[PDB]
Amino acid sequence: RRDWENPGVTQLNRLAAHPPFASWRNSEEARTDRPSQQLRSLNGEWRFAWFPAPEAVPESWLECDLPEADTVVVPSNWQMHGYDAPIYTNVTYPITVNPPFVPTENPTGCYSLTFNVDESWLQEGQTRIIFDGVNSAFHLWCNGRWVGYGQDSRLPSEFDLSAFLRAGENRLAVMVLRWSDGSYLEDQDMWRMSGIFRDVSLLHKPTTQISDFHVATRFNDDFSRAVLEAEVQMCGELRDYLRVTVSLWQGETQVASGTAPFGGEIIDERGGYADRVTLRLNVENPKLWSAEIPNLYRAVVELHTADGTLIEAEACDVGFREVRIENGLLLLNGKPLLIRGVNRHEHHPLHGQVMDEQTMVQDILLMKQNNFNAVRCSHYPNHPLWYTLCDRYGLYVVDEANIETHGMVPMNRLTDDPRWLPAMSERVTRMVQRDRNHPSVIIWSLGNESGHGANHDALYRWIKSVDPSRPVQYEGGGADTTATDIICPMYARVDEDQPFPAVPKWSIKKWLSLPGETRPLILCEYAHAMGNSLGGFAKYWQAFRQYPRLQGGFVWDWVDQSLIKYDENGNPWSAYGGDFGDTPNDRQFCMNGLVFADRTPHPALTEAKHQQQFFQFRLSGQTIEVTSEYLFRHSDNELLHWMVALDGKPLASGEVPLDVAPQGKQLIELPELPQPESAGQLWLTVRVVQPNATAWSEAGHISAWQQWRLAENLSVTLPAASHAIPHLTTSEMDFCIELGNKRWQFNRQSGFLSQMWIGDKKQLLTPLRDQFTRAPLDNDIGVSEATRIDPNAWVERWKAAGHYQAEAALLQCTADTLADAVLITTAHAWQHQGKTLFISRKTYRIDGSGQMAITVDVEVASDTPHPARIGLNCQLAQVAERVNWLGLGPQENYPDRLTAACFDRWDLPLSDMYTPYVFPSENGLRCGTRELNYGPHQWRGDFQFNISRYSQQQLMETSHRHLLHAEEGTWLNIDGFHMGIGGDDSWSPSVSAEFQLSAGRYHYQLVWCQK
Amino acid sequence: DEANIETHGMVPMNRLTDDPRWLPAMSERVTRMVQRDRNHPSVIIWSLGNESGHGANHDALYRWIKSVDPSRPVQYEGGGADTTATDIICPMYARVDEDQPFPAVPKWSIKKWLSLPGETRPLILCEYAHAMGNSLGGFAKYWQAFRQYPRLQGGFVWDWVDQSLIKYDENGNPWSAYGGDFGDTPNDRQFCMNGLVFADRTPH
Amino acid sequence: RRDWENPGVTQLNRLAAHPPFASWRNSEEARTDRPSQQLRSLNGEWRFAWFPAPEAVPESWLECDLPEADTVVVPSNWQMHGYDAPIYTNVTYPITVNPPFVPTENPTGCYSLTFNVDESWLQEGQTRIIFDGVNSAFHLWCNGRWVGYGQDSRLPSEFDLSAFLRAGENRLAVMVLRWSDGSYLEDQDMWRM
Ligand SMILES: *[C@@H]1C[C@@H](O)[C@@H](O)[C@@H](CO)O1
Ligand SMILES: *[C@@H]1C[C@@H](O)[C@@H](O)[C@@H](CO)O1
Ligand SMILES: [Mg+2]
Ligand SMILES: [Mg+2]
Ligand SMILES: [Mg+2]
Ligand SMILES: [Mg+2]
Ligand code: NA
Ligand code: NA
Ligand code: NA
Ligand code: NA
Ligand code: NA
Ligand code: NA
Repeated sequence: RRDWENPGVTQLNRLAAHPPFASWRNSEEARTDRPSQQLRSLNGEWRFAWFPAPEAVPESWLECDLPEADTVVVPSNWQMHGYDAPIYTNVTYPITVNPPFVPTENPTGCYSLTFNVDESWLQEGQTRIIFDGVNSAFHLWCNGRWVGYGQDSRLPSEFDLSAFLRAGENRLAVMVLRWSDGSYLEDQDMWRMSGIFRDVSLLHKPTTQISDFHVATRFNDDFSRAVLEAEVQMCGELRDYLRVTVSLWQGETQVASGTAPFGGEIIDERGGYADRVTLRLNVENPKLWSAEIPNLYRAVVELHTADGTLIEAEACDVGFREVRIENGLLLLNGKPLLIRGVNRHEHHPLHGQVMDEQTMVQDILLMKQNNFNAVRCSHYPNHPLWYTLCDRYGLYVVDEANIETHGMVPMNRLTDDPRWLPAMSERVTRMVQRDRNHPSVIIWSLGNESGHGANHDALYRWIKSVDPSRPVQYEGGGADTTATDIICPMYARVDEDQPFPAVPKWSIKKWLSLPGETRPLILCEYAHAMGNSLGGFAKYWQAFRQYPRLQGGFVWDWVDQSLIKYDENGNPWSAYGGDFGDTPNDRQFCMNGLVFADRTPHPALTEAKHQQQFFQFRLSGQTIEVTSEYLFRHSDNELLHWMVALDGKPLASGEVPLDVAPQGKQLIELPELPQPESAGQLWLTVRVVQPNATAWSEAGHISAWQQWRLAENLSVTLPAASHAIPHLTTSEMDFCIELGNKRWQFNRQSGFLSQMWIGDKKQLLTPLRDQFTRAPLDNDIGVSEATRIDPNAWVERWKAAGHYQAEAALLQCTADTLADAVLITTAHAWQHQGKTLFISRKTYRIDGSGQMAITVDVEVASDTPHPARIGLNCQLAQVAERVNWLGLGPQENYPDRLTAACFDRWDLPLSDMYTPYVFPSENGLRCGTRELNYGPHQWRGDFQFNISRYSQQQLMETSHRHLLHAEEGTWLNIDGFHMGIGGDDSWSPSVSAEFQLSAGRYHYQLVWCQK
Repeated sequence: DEANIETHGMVPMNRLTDDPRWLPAMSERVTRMVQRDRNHPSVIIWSLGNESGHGANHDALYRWIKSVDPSRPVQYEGGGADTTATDIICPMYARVDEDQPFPAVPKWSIKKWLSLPGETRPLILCEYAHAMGNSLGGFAKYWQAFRQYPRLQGGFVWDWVDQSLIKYDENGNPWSAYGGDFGDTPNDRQFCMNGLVFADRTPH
Repeated sequence: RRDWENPGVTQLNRLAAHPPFASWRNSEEARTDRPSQQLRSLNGEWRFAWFPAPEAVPESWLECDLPEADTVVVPSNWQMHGYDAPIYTNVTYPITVNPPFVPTENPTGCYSLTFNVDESWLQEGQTRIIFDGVNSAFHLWCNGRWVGYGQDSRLPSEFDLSAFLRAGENRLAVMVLRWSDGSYLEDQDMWRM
């Protein structure tokens, strides 16, 4: 049969999909959501053997364990146990595109289990097995007898074992195929693995049972009244004595309850459903569910007899909320949302695609703590627990069918084909059938990157028809097709259009008002966070707040998909595409998250948190106007804290509880600001602090901040009389300046400061030289490959221009003595292939005080590509424990990604000044710095810097962080100007014009002195 | 041109058509027809089938066609004759002046049906003037209404030819037989004979 | 497999649907809609045998004519040849309502045909068989080897026989089921044949 190469056969003997069941036989346990004796986990130790193809599997295996098999933990992805290599390919299918066929060599996972079954489960009722996740297709045998077949690696497949089991010891046999016709619809950009990777369980239901139930909540005009409607279906023999009671609870209080026999209303000429019944419960003043306040009730549905004998009970958490699109806006409980979303894959650096509650909770808490309120299940239905958690913790969820055919050419080749309709359909219908009762799901998604085909329009309608309660969305085919209620592009820019033919990405602002367009636009993906990215994030936040119909988006994405590998010494390191011998592969493209695989945040996360703050501020005079962006709750767990500091030195501060209604404003007058004695700039910082712990945060949690410069007092204070005069020593080859026990040497042929001594201690390992390039970022690189250059990428433009190859030719090097100083003057050209790319002119004024004042003026040929930076660099001989500075921090920050950073006095261990991106590149910059301290040195001015043990050269020659080695001394990069990092997407130039170094002529000044 | 989908015998009528598990089988009966017949100019309208209630599978299917072949309207009478799965109000047996307010699926007078609040589609009966036996009494009343009302655009009489079959007597002479004449049970006797013409084409 | 009791399986190995074709190798003929030598009719006399259930069908049939068979015209409805009764039921299903199951006594019509294929058809190209109407489901074999399966008694079911015929005499065997899960979608007010 090769059922695995036939999309017309997606399963055999599989039971209907339904909401989460547990078959409680006690109503209070169902009420309390306690573990059910009728629902058992078979997770644990199973038997496993790997085969190269289904054909190589021995018949024997069906009746008995293969000696050669191993004992392994289930759930798991067999690649994570080393049986075979996980593959990381983005768009290109990991198998030849020749649908519906798959390779003859098809890795086969044979799992088996010997377990007990109680007679009580067999003497009556129905016993079924549930495979929550099997990637990608499988055959099931029970006690050597064939049961059935299942496809769709992202939804549970259930089978009735009733007739196959026997009291006592039983044997399950599971043959899992790595590739199947289903893989054609599973082309998501992530690691390609296989196995039984989600839960395995046994569920017992009575023969007369609840076979399905739908819970709906509808409201009056101002949501002060609701009707809970519960449609219940049964299976088994109908009898007049059967009844269904549905009861609604608010904690221990029973809110409402309705009982009725089966027999629904007339549907058509043939009657109604004798096997269903709809209970209707009235609820006054329901407590509404929202990401802000996730209030839930509990619905308990009891199947029982007229005398009161309980047969069984099913149950769910219910959130009272209404989702609707009205007048072009997506409303929740009647208010327009502002989605602070993120896409999130099910990924664990050690367990691969196996999800545990701990990691789930970890993610949800970080998310909330970081001001996210929404999540998109990229790109398949999630492990069941995910929904319980979102319901309870409060996240708006986009549930998405497991459908992605990116690999086809054109992309809708399979989706526009009626022969793939059925397969696609089940991916949609079974998702709905499973998740329809979770309040956290507020939107349905047709899947991802499958172009736009007719099957999509058909599927869009089915849903709208069966569940009018949630909008349907879908990005394929241009993001605004007839298959979507929401304009939901991926990587559309704020202001700049990308008019691709057939599927342009318009500026979002512009897309809204295209002729005839009226829908809401919420990006399904934006601000691609690969490496040192998120450049321009604020720009999205500013347009979302200004335009009502711009309702947010989903950042791409939450966590890097890196895998843990171990070196010969047994140490672990983070691996990406190709690191397993997988080819072809897409290397680092699997690492696009705000947090590392291990949950440690990337610097970008803080930028996200600050822009997604729910409190907005304005300052006027001594007045601070705080506006709440909450739609439902009052600022009941917030205090505003403020502080005024002169150049990092605290002058005053204070606190005020916030008491602002959702969308309201609150004015706070600051007390008169005592004048200040001394030059410097006053800065006002405010912080929103939650005094009390919550289900998602700890007491003290800071939820928002903002700063403003206040008055500045310029220094006009004339220095002071130098106790000494520096001496100049002129030689053939060098200009030397000596002052006290300090010495500086400027080489005459190079034109650079090559050595500086403190006493007899040399301070430099490499001379102080201009620097115009940076170890390319992921964004600079784009998709360019040595194997296939992308001439338009930033890195390729710089290469080709000779930026990395350009060498300093000296034009001038003079020394002059002034009244109290020695002045060195130098001029250097950087050329390549006869073209002058940059010209740097400087002065070094060393004075009586030992301060070295450096002035830098640079010219950039207009026709050369704009450089990554314009700074100086050097390798210091010393290494120091801390880095102290006066400027923006404390975390890494770049021009287009510095909003979250605060101007203040920061002090960190040197290592915190390096950002360990898996794929190394320029990193650790801090901008707007007025003073930098390292060891005995201090640099003063208005610059950008990074300090670390790694040169830019090493960084750029190194592809994996674990392979970096600290060099001798400390590498210091001090930039007058640095280019923005971009990130609108990571495969095409994305740095906004305003962040390019295009002025042509640049000036900066610096003071290097000892402390 | 109508898909080969009729599940009249289910209780309620849309038991299968509202069942996703049945969406695939159904889809192929709809998509295969279109793929085959979409180039015939004579086909001016697509039909989703007959007497299978109104199910979500119908809405889905309706949309598919709308998408793939916008050159022709889609009609379907199940579940009320005016659901979201039909471009045309296409009841069977609705009367001219007389309403038949059955629950869930009333059969309004045709004239009245067109102006129900919010209604704007054209109305063309998928079935009317049941010609069984000595029938067609009140035929002119439909024509009078179709001519006077722009949106009453006609209908399809039920039906063309008696489904009677030939049998031989002991003498070998032929005779017209209907339901039950073959030992078939249960059967619906003469209900299979409702044509304007006899099984050999002679006119009634 | 009991393919006829599973709405999840409506065909096996069937070719995509498409508008009428004739593969003319002459453009003037195509213009005038003249008969095409590439489109051959198999209509006429076939061998048919009737059974009460698919289980009653003997294996022998697959490779060899049943001496017990009759010669009958095709196309036809077997009720009209007297092998069984046609049923006139309006609304009530002629079979017990228990989707997607059907009765175990299920009239089975075993059609076969021996016919010739010229080498020319086999040296190059593709040879398909087209069944325009088969009520209500069937399995097809060619030269004793299984080819495919199909349902929907009112659309053409097509299969590639390219890899199964040989120059000269060939044998088709078609097992036709009266009732199938497709019968659930075929409850029209008319004779059940
Ligand atoms: C959006 C779709 C997602 O699966 C990723 O491919 C992302 C790019 O890294 O784009
Ligand atoms: C409309 C449907 C058709 O097939 C017949 O049942 C007719 C009455 O004879 O009504
Ligand atoms: Mg398959
Ligand atoms: Mg993709
Ligand atoms: Mg079937
Ligand atoms: Mg009927
Ligand atoms: Na907005
Ligand atoms: Na990616
Ligand atoms: Na407060
Ligand atoms: Na690198
Ligand atoms: Na008219
Ligand atoms: Na009739």
